[PDB]
Parts: sequence; structure tokens; C-alpha cells
Amino acid sequence: ERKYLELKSQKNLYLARLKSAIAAQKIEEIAGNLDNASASSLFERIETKILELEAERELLNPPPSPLDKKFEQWEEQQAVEATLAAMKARRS
Amino acid sequence: QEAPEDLLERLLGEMELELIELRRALAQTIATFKSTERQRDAQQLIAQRWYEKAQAALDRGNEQLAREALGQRQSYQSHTEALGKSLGEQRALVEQVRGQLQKLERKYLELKSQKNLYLARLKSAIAAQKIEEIAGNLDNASASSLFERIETK
Amino acid sequence: ILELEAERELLNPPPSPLDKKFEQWEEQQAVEATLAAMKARRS
Amino acid sequence: AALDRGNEQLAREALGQRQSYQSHTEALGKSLGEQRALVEQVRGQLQKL
Amino acid sequence: ILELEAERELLNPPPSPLDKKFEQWEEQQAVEATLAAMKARRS
Repeated sequence: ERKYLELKSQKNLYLARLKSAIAAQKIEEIAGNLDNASASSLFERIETKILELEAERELLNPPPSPLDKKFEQWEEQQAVEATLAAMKARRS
Repeated sequence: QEAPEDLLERLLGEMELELIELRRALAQTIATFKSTERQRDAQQLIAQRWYEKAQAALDRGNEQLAREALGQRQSYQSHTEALGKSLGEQRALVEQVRGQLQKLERKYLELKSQKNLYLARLKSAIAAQKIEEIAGNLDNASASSLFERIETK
Repeated sequence: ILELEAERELLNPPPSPLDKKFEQWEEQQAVEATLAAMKARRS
Repeated sequence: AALDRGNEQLAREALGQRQSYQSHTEALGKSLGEQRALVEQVRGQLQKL
Repeated sequence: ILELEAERELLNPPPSPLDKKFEQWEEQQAVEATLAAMKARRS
């Protein structure tokens, strides 16, 4: 009788360890499914879909060339300069 | 294949069941641990009571009866030493096990915190590719779509 | 009762024994400071 | 307050305890900064949208 | 439990013992620096 209850006393302890162990391997398995490139999973594998879909947007409508960026930036800086230059000169 | 994003809600939702499932069991361990603690004290008190009887039995010059009582106490004492050893070993596990879960809870919510952020990006991305797809359906001759293809009619 | 009681501990962890010492130590000085000034205030 | 009255041993434990919290402050603060660009950037497309 | 526990190690390798020394060494100086300035700040 004493031996039987002793085994039952320790029975639930391992169940907690195994169930925690079962959860322990599940948590990092799910975290592994959302880890860095070492696993290449959803958290990093779904953002790729954003990029490829984003890349598609570029192909359909090509972005303006960097030359025009300089043109608009250069002219706008002179455009604002011309407006303020005449404005401050207009002040007197 | 099922939508990967829908799983994230299910995985964390399913995981949350595991968390509470894990947490409930942890309570069972401590309660059983506390119970075993009571038995050691209860049996020790019995041994102490046996010692008290030995003191009274030893008094009045009757030593033969005391010897039997002392021998009887040894049987109980064996359990005290044996059970006490078991209690000490379990202390590390009950303390250690809480450590993983304590880190687990913080980690779990952190993943859930960032879960909705990507959903916004993807849903915006889904809309982002839809808007220029519709605009592409109404773009210039580069696509030759309704906005330019209906005027041909 | 114990396992349900154990659950209560897990949900809201009890304060660490360090704070018990902090409150006990400061309170003993806090009461000491109040009574020390009070008895000194008597004269 | 613990450092006061010449009790330095207790202060060391408190300072060590603060480090655990401080780690989260640094860690969480880094995450907040990264998200700032996305929340600002995302509104840009919709504003044009 | 061990083999499943061993799997956890493989998926996410634990930090090397070198960093343990780095954090332990710097933290001991970090707390030392804070308390050294704190006690010096006392006077």
C-alpha cells in the first residue's frame, strides 16, 4: 500500500513535465514558424509576398527615373528661391 | 492551401489553450507538493508524540518499555528521511519549470503584439496591388484597358 | 482548495520577500520617526 | 531610500532587480522606433490613394 | 522529454558561453558603476 501510493504521488509530476515539455516544444515550434531567415517561415515568408506583390506594382507602372527627381528638386529649389527672392525684394 | 494568415490567429488561439492547459496543471503539481509537505510534518509530529511517550515511558525507572518505543520510532523516522529527500529534489523542478513559462508568457504576447502589424501591411499590400490593378485597368495605352478600350467602341 | 489556491498565486504572483523586508524595515523606522518626533515634540 | 541609512547590501539587490526591467525598456524602445517609419510610410500611400 | 528538449536546442541554439561572461562581466561593472556613482553622489 505504501509503495503503490508513492508511485501515484510521482505520477502527476512527470505528466506536468511532459505536458510542459509538449508545450515547450510547441512554443518554439510556433516561434520557429515566426523566426528569422534561419527557418524562413511565415513571419519572414509572408513579408516576401508583400515584396513580390510590391515588386509587381513597380513593373505595372514604372517609377519616375532619378533624373526627373533631380529636375523637380533642382527647379523647385530655384522655384522657391525665385518666389522668396522676389518676395523679400518686394518687401522693400 | 489554406491562407497562411488565418493560421496565425488559429495557432496563437490554439496556443493560448495550451498555455492555460499548461498553467492549470502547474497548480496541480504545487498542491500535491504542498500535500506531501503536510504528510512529512504530520508523520514527524507522530514521531515527536512517540518521543513524548518514550520520555514518559522512560520515567519511573521502566527502561525496557522505552526501548520498544524507540525502536518503533525508527520506522517512522525512516520515512521522514526518505520523504524529505524526495521533497528537496522536486524543489528545483517546480522552481525551474516556472522559469520557462515566465519567459514563455512574455514571448507569446510579443509575437501576438507584432501579429496585427503585418496583417495591416499585407492587407494594405493586398489593397496596394488592387488599386493600381484597377488603375491599370484604366491606365494609358501601355495596358489598353477599359478607360482606353471603351473609348475605342 | 490548494490547487485552486495555487492557481490564485499563479495568476497574480505574490510580492517578493524583499519588499516584505522593505516595508517592514521602513515601517519600523517610519513609526520610530513619527514617535521619536512626537515624544521629542512633547518637550 | 534603501541606500540611505548606510545599508548598501540591500541597495545592490534592488539595483540588480532594476536591470531586468531596464532590459525590456531598451528592447521595447527599439521596437517602437522601427514601427514609426511604417506607420508614417503606410499613411503616405493611402493619402495618395 | 530530453530528446524533445534536445530538439529545442537545435532549432534555436543557446547563446555561447562567451556572451554569458560578457553580460556577467559588464553587468557586474554596470551595477558597480551605478552604485559607485550613487554612493559618490550621496556625498
